[PDB]
Amino acid sequence: GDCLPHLKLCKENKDCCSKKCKRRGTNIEKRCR
Repeated sequence: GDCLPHLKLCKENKDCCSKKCKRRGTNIEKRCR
């Protein structure tokens, strides 16, 4: 029950209801899509 708004930084996909968070950056900071 994590239906976050903006593509916030995460570690695992589960982080968001949309469970589509990606880290196509340097840091693990995965954004929430």
